[PDB]
Amino acid sequence: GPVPSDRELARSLPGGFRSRHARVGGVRLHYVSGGHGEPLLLVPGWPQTWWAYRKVMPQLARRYHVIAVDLRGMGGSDKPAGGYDKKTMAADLHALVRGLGHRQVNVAGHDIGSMVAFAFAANHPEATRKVALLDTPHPDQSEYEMRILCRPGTGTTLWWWAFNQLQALPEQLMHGRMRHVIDWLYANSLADQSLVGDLDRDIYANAYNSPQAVRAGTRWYQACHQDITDQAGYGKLTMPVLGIGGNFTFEDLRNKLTAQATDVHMVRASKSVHYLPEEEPDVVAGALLDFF
Amino acid sequence: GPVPSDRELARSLPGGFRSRHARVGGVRLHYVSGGHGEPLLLVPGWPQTWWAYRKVMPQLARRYHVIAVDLRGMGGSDKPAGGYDKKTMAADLHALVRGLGHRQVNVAGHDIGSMVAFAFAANHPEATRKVALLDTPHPDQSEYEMRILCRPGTGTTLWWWAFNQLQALPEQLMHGRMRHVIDWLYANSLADQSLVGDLDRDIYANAYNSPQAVRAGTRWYQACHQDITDQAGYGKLTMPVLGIGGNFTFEDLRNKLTAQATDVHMVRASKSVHYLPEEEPDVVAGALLDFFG
Repeated sequence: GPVPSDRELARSLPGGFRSRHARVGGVRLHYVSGGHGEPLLLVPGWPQTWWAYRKVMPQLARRYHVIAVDLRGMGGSDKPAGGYDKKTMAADLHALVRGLGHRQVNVAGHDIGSMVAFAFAANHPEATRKVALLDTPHPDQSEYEMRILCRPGTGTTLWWWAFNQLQALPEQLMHGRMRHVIDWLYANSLADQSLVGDLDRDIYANAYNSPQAVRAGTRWYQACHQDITDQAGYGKLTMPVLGIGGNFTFEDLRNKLTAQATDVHMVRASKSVHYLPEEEPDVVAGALLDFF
Repeated sequence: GPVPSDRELARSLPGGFRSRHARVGGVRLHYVSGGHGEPLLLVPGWPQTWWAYRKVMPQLARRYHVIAVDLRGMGGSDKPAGGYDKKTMAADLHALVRGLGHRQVNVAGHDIGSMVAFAFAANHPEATRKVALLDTPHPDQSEYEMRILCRPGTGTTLWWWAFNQLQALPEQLMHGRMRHVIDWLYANSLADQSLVGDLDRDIYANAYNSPQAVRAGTRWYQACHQDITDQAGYGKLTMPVLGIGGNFTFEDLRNKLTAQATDVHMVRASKSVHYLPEEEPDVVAGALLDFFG
């Protein structure tokens, strides 16, 4: 294999992490676990894998039994025909956590995995002790306001939200070429490119390089409409909510969370654009320790 | 594998088209010309070439001297580092046409070539007899209202307006794979996929498949900010204007042209989505003969 196995990757981590599999509801999920304490669930997003949490999992494993998943269609997990709406994927994680003997877990999600961490606290509040959302708010009616074009100074367009809606074309252009996508996303994100080295980038690209791997990733975005339907319907969250926002998304994230939760805390990752676990593992790790 | 050359392609048409070149402002343009009559300039868009006009050139050639170009950055034309705003590309065509001894020309364009057509009239009204615009209006403030996401029942998103803004990534993903891009666009426009055959699709892919060819293509889209600015300085067009719109862009095309010009005629291509000269050749060709008269 072009990159090491998740098995080898897990063991490279300080300390005592182990790569594993579990079948739930017909879908085999991959995850990496270790550390001792109350359970803490880490959910990554696109186009990443559990390996996105490599920088913080050690410090977090000191206080919690860390469980870093690959969502369905992500990396080492099964890549089924459907079920990529955020609700269904939170259900998978529900079954997974209970199947491992926990009635309640701390949750933390990033990007797509943040939408999933929100749909987890929304649909299974009993099984959610505290919830942390890194950067990315759950889809709502405001996704329809995203513009194709930004006036030159204004910001950055999330072009992949449009591109990932397409059938066939994404896998046709991106299969075997995800390293370039990953390189583009980091060139418009990181203050320092060496924050995510060549090998780590290749680990992500290998997870996504096959045509079925690219297609599954897109399913996450194609379920945007559904996710938006489902969001209107959710009651407010009662359990403690943590929102960590970068410079790009902090106040949008604060606006939405305070409108969707009664007990909210906000932290600003002042040196990060999007990839908080990789960009500021220091701040993220500490924030989640304090919060939990 | 390889496709026919532009000289071969031009000679395959009825009747009398020759494949040519002219150096203007140091930039070398490829074009195909033929026929007899008043000069008719024909400008294509992304990701096509002059060959997009194959179905309508023979009819038009019976009445006009047809000059069907490849824009700066397109097909057989040079691909310099800059100059991809519509005003500069219009100047190119203005230098070309005048250098061929034509003080005034009829002009029709499509897609990106429609923006160029419009820019040509806006910057050189003395050199523009009349102008026709197929489907695509010139960039203005409304481009900043286009949405990344449409609701399920709603019209189609122009995802490539966003994608082609990018540096480096588009070459990296599309080089060698342009046939797929072209198939997606036709899958989402043609009523019947045989309206544009395999060989014609490969003719476009080949022109666009190199990293530099893709990069050039995106330059047309990246110049949108500049084009929008330039448009805010343009006075209304007073020469005769013809807008030919697809079935789902007609209303938008009309409202924008009647706001930007004073003498407008509209034709609806009501079996077409976007590639008008390929989807309704006889409607296009007819609308142009009647309007250039």
